[PDB]
Amino acid sequence: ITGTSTVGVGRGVLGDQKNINTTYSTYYYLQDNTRGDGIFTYDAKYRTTLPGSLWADADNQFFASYDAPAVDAHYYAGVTYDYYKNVHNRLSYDGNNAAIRSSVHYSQGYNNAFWNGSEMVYGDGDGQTFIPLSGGIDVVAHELTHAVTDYTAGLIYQNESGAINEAISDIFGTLVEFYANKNPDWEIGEDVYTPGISGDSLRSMSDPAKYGDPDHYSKRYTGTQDNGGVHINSGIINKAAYLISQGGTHYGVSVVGIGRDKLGKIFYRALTQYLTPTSNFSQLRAAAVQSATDLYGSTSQEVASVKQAFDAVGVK
Ligand SMILES: O=C(O)CNC(=O)[C@@H](CS)Cc1ccccc1
Ligand SMILES: [Ca+2]
Ligand SMILES: [Ca+2]
Ligand SMILES: [Ca+2]
Ligand SMILES: [Ca+2]
Ligand SMILES: [Zn+2]
Repeated sequence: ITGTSTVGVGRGVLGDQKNINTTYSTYYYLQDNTRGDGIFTYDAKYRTTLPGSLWADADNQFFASYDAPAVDAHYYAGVTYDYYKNVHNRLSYDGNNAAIRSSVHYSQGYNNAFWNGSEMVYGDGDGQTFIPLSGGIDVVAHELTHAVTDYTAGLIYQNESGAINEAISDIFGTLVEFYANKNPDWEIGEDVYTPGISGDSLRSMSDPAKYGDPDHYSKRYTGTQDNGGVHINSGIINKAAYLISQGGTHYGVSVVGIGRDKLGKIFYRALTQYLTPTSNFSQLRAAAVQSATDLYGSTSQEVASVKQAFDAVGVK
Protein backbone atom coordinates (compact mmCIF):
# COMPACT_ATOMS: atom_id res chain seq x y z
CA ILE A 1 0.00 0.00 0.00
CA THR A 2 1.11 3.58 -0.83
CA GLY A 3 -0.27 6.24 1.60
CA THR A 4 0.32 8.47 4.53
CA SER A 5 2.08 7.04 7.69
CA THR A 6 -0.07 7.61 10.87
CA VAL A 7 -0.61 6.11 14.25
CA GLY A 8 -3.71 4.19 15.54
CA VAL A 9 -4.69 2.73 18.88
CA GLY A 10 -5.96 -0.66 19.78
CA ARG A 11 -6.38 -3.31 22.49
CA GLY A 12 -4.32 -6.49 22.50
CA VAL A 13 -5.33 -10.08 23.31
CA LEU A 14 -4.60 -9.44 27.02
CA GLY A 15 -6.83 -6.33 27.08
CA ASP A 16 -3.97 -3.83 27.13
CA GLN A 17 -4.14 -0.66 25.06
CA LYS A 18 -1.35 0.18 22.70
CA ASN A 19 -0.48 2.56 19.75
CA ILE A 20 0.43 0.86 16.48
CA ASN A 21 2.01 2.23 13.26
CA THR A 22 -0.48 2.21 10.40
CA THR A 23 -0.80 3.58 6.81
CA TYR A 24 -3.60 5.62 5.47
CA SER A 25 -5.02 5.27 1.90
CA THR A 26 -8.93 5.35 1.95
CA TYR A 27 -8.71 2.80 4.70
CA TYR A 28 -6.21 2.52 7.58
CA TYR A 29 -3.87 -0.50 7.02
CA LEU A 30 -1.72 -2.51 9.49
CA GLN A 31 1.42 -1.49 7.50
CA ASP A 32 4.30 0.06 9.53
CA ASN A 33 6.59 2.13 7.34
CA THR A 34 9.02 3.09 10.03
CA ARG A 35 10.75 -0.26 10.22
CA GLY A 36 13.06 -1.39 7.41
CA ASP A 37 11.05 -2.39 4.41
CA GLY A 38 7.89 -2.36 6.54
CA ILE A 39 5.89 -4.63 8.87
CA PHE A 40 2.61 -5.97 7.31
CA THR A 41 -0.20 -7.75 9.20
CA TYR A 42 -2.84 -9.82 7.35
CA ASP A 43 -6.28 -11.29 7.91
CA ALA A 44 -6.37 -15.10 7.08
CA LYS A 45 -10.15 -15.05 7.79
CA TYR A 46 -10.30 -18.52 9.49
CA ARG A 47 -8.91 -20.13 6.39
CA THR A 48 -5.50 -21.82 5.43
CA THR A 49 -4.74 -19.84 2.33
CA LEU A 50 -1.92 -17.46 2.91
CA PRO A 51 -1.24 -14.55 3.52
CA GLY A 52 -4.89 -13.57 3.34
CA SER A 53 -5.77 -9.79 2.90
CA LEU A 54 -3.69 -6.82 4.14
CA TRP A 55 -5.51 -5.70 7.34
CA ALA A 56 -7.86 -2.78 6.57
CA ASP A 57 -9.82 -0.77 9.17
CA ALA A 58 -12.11 2.21 8.73
CA ASP A 59 -11.25 4.49 11.58
CA ASN A 60 -7.72 3.71 12.89
CA GLN A 61 -9.16 2.24 16.10
CA PHE A 62 -8.67 -1.37 16.91
CA PHE A 63 -10.86 -2.21 19.90
CA ALA A 64 -12.94 -5.03 18.57
CA SER A 65 -12.39 -8.49 19.74
CA TYR A 66 -11.59 -9.73 16.22
CA ASP A 67 -8.84 -6.97 16.03
CA ALA A 68 -6.92 -8.06 19.24
CA PRO A 69 -4.63 -10.72 17.65
CA ALA A 70 -3.77 -8.43 14.67
CA VAL A 71 -2.87 -5.56 17.08
CA ASP A 72 -0.43 -7.75 19.09
CA ALA A 73 1.19 -9.57 16.11
CA HIS A 74 1.79 -6.10 14.45
CA TYR A 75 3.13 -4.42 17.65
CA TYR A 76 5.26 -7.35 18.89
CA ALA A 77 6.84 -7.77 15.51
CA GLY A 78 7.83 -4.01 15.81
CA VAL A 79 9.41 -4.75 19.26
CA THR A 80 11.33 -7.72 17.91
CA TYR A 81 12.73 -5.74 14.91
CA ASP A 82 13.75 -3.07 17.48
CA TYR A 83 15.51 -5.60 19.69
CA TYR A 84 17.56 -6.94 16.79
CA LYS A 85 18.49 -3.62 15.40
CA ASN A 86 19.35 -1.93 18.62
CA VAL A 87 21.05 -4.72 20.52
CA HIS A 88 22.73 -6.65 17.68
CA ASN A 89 22.79 -4.21 14.85
CA ARG A 90 20.86 -6.50 12.54
CA LEU A 91 18.36 -4.99 10.13
CA SER A 92 15.33 -7.30 10.07
CA TYR A 93 15.72 -11.18 9.71
CA ASP A 94 17.91 -11.17 6.58
CA GLY A 95 20.10 -8.36 7.73
CA ASN A 96 18.89 -6.26 4.82
CA ASN A 97 15.65 -4.94 6.10
CA ALA A 98 13.35 -7.59 4.48
CA ALA A 99 9.68 -6.82 5.07
CA ILE A 100 8.15 -8.74 7.93
CA ARG A 101 4.76 -10.33 7.32
CA SER A 102 2.34 -11.96 9.67
CA SER A 103 -1.14 -13.52 9.24
CA VAL A 104 -3.62 -13.92 12.08
CA HIS A 105 -6.95 -15.88 12.42
CA TYR A 106 -5.38 -18.71 10.63
CA SER A 107 -7.72 -21.76 10.40
CA GLN A 108 -10.28 -22.59 13.18
CA GLY A 109 -9.14 -23.31 16.73
CA TYR A 110 -5.54 -23.72 15.62
CA ASN A 111 -3.35 -24.25 18.61
CA ASN A 112 -0.03 -23.23 17.10
CA ALA A 113 2.09 -20.53 15.43
CA PHE A 114 4.90 -20.94 12.97
CA TRP A 115 7.39 -19.36 10.48
CA ASN A 116 6.67 -21.00 7.02
CA GLY A 117 9.99 -20.07 5.37
CA SER A 118 8.41 -16.79 4.34
CA GLU A 119 6.09 -15.22 6.93
CA MET A 120 4.74 -15.75 10.44
CA VAL A 121 1.33 -17.45 11.01
CA TYR A 122 -0.80 -17.37 14.22
CA GLY A 123 -3.76 -19.57 15.05
CA ASP A 124 -6.40 -18.17 17.52
CA GLY A 125 -6.23 -21.23 19.83
CA ASP A 126 -9.25 -23.24 20.90
CA GLY A 127 -9.99 -21.04 23.91
CA GLN A 128 -8.82 -23.57 26.40
CA THR A 129 -5.47 -24.91 25.67
CA PHE A 130 -4.60 -21.52 24.13
CA ILE A 131 -5.78 -18.02 23.46
CA PRO A 132 -4.64 -16.32 20.22
CA LEU A 133 -0.97 -16.96 19.94
CA SER A 134 0.26 -13.48 19.10
CA GLY A 135 -0.77 -12.17 22.55
CA GLY A 136 2.63 -13.57 23.90
CA ILE A 137 5.68 -11.57 23.17
CA ASP A 138 7.97 -14.71 23.64
CA VAL A 139 5.87 -16.66 21.02
CA VAL A 140 6.17 -13.69 18.41
CA ALA A 141 10.01 -13.41 19.00
CA HIS A 142 10.47 -17.23 18.92
CA GLU A 143 8.88 -17.09 15.52
CA LEU A 144 10.82 -14.21 14.03
CA THR A 145 13.95 -15.79 15.41
CA HIS A 146 13.30 -18.89 13.21
CA ALA A 147 13.61 -16.40 10.22
CA VAL A 148 16.97 -15.22 11.64
CA THR A 149 18.30 -18.81 11.93
CA ASP A 150 17.08 -19.67 8.40
CA TYR A 151 19.17 -16.77 6.90
CA THR A 152 22.28 -17.45 9.07
CA ALA A 153 23.20 -20.95 10.48
CA GLY A 154 20.35 -22.58 8.54
CA LEU A 155 19.98 -25.32 11.19
CA ILE A 156 18.03 -28.29 9.66
CA TYR A 157 14.81 -29.03 11.53
CA GLN A 158 15.51 -32.42 12.83
CA ASN A 159 17.37 -34.25 15.51
CA GLU A 160 20.30 -32.39 17.23
CA SER A 161 20.50 -29.49 14.87
CA GLY A 162 16.74 -29.02 15.03
CA ALA A 163 16.67 -28.91 18.83
CA ILE A 164 19.37 -26.22 18.60
CA ASN A 165 17.11 -24.35 16.18
CA GLU A 166 14.19 -24.50 18.78
CA ALA A 167 16.58 -23.53 21.78
CA ILE A 168 17.86 -20.43 19.88
CA SER A 169 14.20 -19.34 19.25
CA ASP A 170 13.27 -19.84 22.99
CA ILE A 171 16.50 -18.07 24.09
CA PHE A 172 15.98 -15.02 21.93
CA GLY A 173 12.21 -14.88 22.56
CA THR A 174 13.00 -14.79 26.29
CA LEU A 175 15.71 -11.99 25.70
CA VAL A 176 13.06 -10.04 23.74
CA GLU A 177 10.50 -10.46 26.64
CA PHE A 178 13.08 -9.05 29.10
CA TYR A 179 14.04 -6.26 26.62
CA ALA A 180 10.41 -5.11 26.42
CA ASN A 181 10.07 -5.49 30.26
CA LYS A 182 6.72 -7.15 29.83
CA ASN A 183 6.60 -9.13 33.15
CA PRO A 184 9.66 -11.11 32.12
CA ASP A 185 10.60 -14.72 33.03
CA TRP A 186 12.47 -17.86 31.90
CA GLU A 187 9.17 -19.57 30.95
CA ILE A 188 7.79 -19.98 27.42
CA GLY A 189 4.21 -19.20 26.32
CA GLU A 190 2.87 -18.41 29.77
CA ASP A 191 0.72 -15.47 28.67
CA VAL A 192 -1.35 -17.39 26.15
CA TYR A 193 -1.30 -20.97 27.45
CA THR A 194 -4.32 -22.50 29.32
CA PRO A 195 -6.21 -19.44 30.16
CA GLY A 196 -7.91 -21.38 32.75
CA ILE A 197 -4.81 -22.45 34.73
CA SER A 198 -2.56 -20.10 36.52
CA GLY A 199 1.15 -20.38 36.98
CA ASP A 200 2.00 -22.80 34.10
CA SER A 201 3.60 -22.48 30.66
CA LEU A 202 4.41 -24.57 27.69
CA ARG A 203 8.11 -25.04 28.45
CA SER A 204 10.45 -23.99 31.17
CA MET A 205 14.03 -22.70 30.62
CA SER A 206 14.72 -22.57 34.34
CA ASP A 207 13.59 -26.18 34.89
CA PRO A 208 12.68 -27.94 31.74
CA ALA A 209 11.84 -31.10 33.79
CA LYS A 210 8.86 -29.34 35.31
CA TYR A 211 6.89 -30.30 32.18
CA GLY A 212 8.84 -33.51 31.42
CA ASP A 213 11.62 -32.17 29.19
CA PRO A 214 15.24 -33.33 29.57
CA ASP A 215 17.63 -31.09 31.59
CA HIS A 216 20.60 -33.40 31.04
CA TYR A 217 22.13 -35.02 27.83
CA SER A 218 21.83 -38.41 29.34
CA LYS A 219 18.00 -37.94 29.43
CA ARG A 220 17.82 -37.03 25.61
CA TYR A 221 14.94 -38.40 23.50
CA THR A 222 16.20 -40.71 20.79
CA GLY A 223 13.05 -41.48 19.02
CA THR A 224 11.38 -40.29 16.00
CA GLN A 225 8.47 -38.20 17.08
CA ASP A 226 8.60 -34.38 16.87
CA ASN A 227 11.24 -34.64 14.22
CA GLY A 228 13.49 -36.45 16.53
CA GLY A 229 12.42 -34.41 19.59
CA VAL A 230 13.19 -30.87 18.36
CA HIS A 231 10.86 -29.33 20.92
CA ILE A 232 11.90 -32.02 23.51
CA ASN A 233 15.74 -31.97 23.49
CA SER A 234 15.68 -28.16 23.26
CA GLY A 235 15.35 -28.34 27.06
CA ILE A 236 19.07 -29.47 27.42
CA ILE A 237 20.23 -26.25 25.56
CA ASN A 238 17.63 -24.05 27.31
CA LYS A 239 18.91 -25.19 30.76
CA ALA A 240 22.50 -24.40 29.70
CA ALA A 241 21.54 -20.95 28.52
CA TYR A 242 19.55 -20.14 31.72
CA LEU A 243 22.74 -21.31 33.76
CA ILE A 244 25.21 -19.11 31.83
CA SER A 245 22.87 -16.21 32.49
CA GLN A 246 21.75 -16.68 35.99
CA GLY A 247 24.14 -19.19 37.47
CA GLY A 248 23.38 -22.09 39.86
CA THR A 249 24.32 -25.70 40.74
CA HIS A 250 22.93 -28.42 38.51
CA TYR A 251 23.62 -32.14 39.03
CA GLY A 252 26.49 -31.12 41.28
CA VAL A 253 28.26 -28.72 38.84
CA SER A 254 28.37 -25.01 39.87
CA VAL A 255 28.04 -22.20 37.30
CA VAL A 256 28.73 -18.57 37.98
CA GLY A 257 26.04 -16.39 36.20
CA ILE A 258 27.33 -13.77 33.58
CA GLY A 259 23.82 -12.19 32.99
CA ARG A 260 21.50 -11.75 29.99
CA ASP A 261 23.25 -9.30 27.88
CA LYS A 262 26.43 -11.38 27.62
CA LEU A 263 24.39 -14.51 27.08
CA GLY A 264 22.61 -12.75 24.09
CA LYS A 265 26.02 -11.52 22.77
CA ILE A 266 27.68 -14.95 22.89
CA PHE A 267 24.72 -16.84 21.31
CA TYR A 268 24.17 -14.33 18.49
CA ARG A 269 27.81 -14.57 17.59
CA ALA A 270 27.75 -18.49 17.66
CA LEU A 271 24.58 -18.29 15.50
CA THR A 272 25.94 -15.87 12.90
CA GLN A 273 29.54 -16.87 12.63
CA TYR A 274 30.03 -20.46 13.78
CA LEU A 275 27.02 -22.69 13.48
CA THR A 276 26.21 -24.64 10.25
CA PRO A 277 23.09 -26.40 9.03
CA THR A 278 24.23 -29.76 10.47
CA SER A 279 25.70 -28.71 13.75
CA ASN A 280 25.15 -30.95 16.80
CA PHE A 281 25.18 -30.29 20.53
CA SER A 282 28.91 -30.86 20.79
CA GLN A 283 29.52 -28.38 17.99
CA LEU A 284 27.22 -25.79 19.66
CA ARG A 285 29.57 -26.12 22.69
CA ALA A 286 32.75 -25.32 20.69
CA ALA A 287 30.90 -22.47 18.90
CA ALA A 288 29.76 -20.88 22.16
CA VAL A 289 33.31 -21.28 23.72
CA GLN A 290 34.86 -19.68 20.68
CA SER A 291 32.40 -16.76 20.65
CA ALA A 292 32.88 -16.04 24.37
CA THR A 293 36.72 -16.33 23.65
CA ASP A 294 36.50 -13.91 20.76
CA LEU A 295 34.63 -11.45 22.74
CA TYR A 296 36.00 -11.70 26.38
CA GLY A 297 39.33 -13.62 26.08
CA SER A 298 40.43 -17.17 26.69
CA THR A 299 40.94 -16.65 30.36
CA SER A 300 37.75 -14.74 30.97
CA GLN A 301 35.12 -15.79 33.53
CA GLU A 302 32.77 -15.57 30.53
CA VAL A 303 34.55 -18.37 28.90
CA ALA A 304 34.72 -20.35 32.11
CA SER A 305 30.90 -19.90 32.81
CA VAL A 306 30.07 -21.21 29.23
CA LYS A 307 32.22 -24.41 29.85
CA GLN A 308 30.66 -25.01 33.31
CA ALA A 309 27.11 -24.66 31.91
CA PHE A 310 27.75 -27.22 29.18
CA ASP A 311 29.43 -29.65 31.57
CA ALA A 312 26.45 -29.19 33.90
CA VAL A 313 24.00 -30.57 31.18
CA GLY A 314 26.41 -33.23 30.07
CA VAL A 315 27.39 -31.71 26.66
CA LYS A 316 30.92 -32.68 26.44
O1 LIG B 1 4.69 -27.18 17.63
C1 LIG B 1 4.83 -27.44 18.87
O2 LIG B 1 4.97 -28.65 19.25
C2 LIG B 1 4.83 -26.28 19.93
N1 LIG B 1 5.19 -25.05 19.18
C3 LIG B 1 6.18 -24.20 19.43
O3 LIG B 1 6.95 -24.33 20.45
C4 LIG B 1 6.26 -23.06 18.35
C5 LIG B 1 6.20 -23.39 16.85
S1 LIG B 1 7.86 -23.94 16.31
C6 LIG B 1 5.06 -22.18 18.43
C7 LIG B 1 5.10 -21.71 19.83
C8 LIG B 1 6.30 -21.21 20.33
C9 LIG B 1 6.36 -20.75 21.64
C10 LIG B 1 5.19 -20.83 22.40
C11 LIG B 1 4.00 -21.36 21.91
C12 LIG B 1 3.93 -21.79 20.58
CA1 LIG C 1 -11.83 0.18 13.72
CA1 LIG D 1 6.27 -13.29 31.06
CA1 LIG E 1 7.91 -15.97 28.95
CA1 LIG F 1 -2.06 -20.99 32.01
ZN1 LIG G 1 9.96 -23.06 17.10
